[PDB]
Amino acid sequence: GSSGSSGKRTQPCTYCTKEFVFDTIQSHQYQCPRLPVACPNQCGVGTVAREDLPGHLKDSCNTALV
Ligand SMILES: [Zn+2]
Ligand SMILES: [Zn+2]
Repeated sequence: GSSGSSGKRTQPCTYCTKEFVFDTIQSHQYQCPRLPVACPNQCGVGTVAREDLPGHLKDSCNTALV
């Protein structure tokens, strides 16, 4: 940057299997949906993709929700 050629390497996320900037990947890792996340209800499933928690919390999870 700043009218210069530094070179920002990219790190292939193992979750979204996509290519990102090593500078972003650091933070993205959090945004990445695929990334597994522990259930807040500690039902048992253990870990489940961030984009999988929503549906799971629907019925999958032990708790009840309508
Ligand atoms: Zn990712
Ligand atoms: Zn659960």
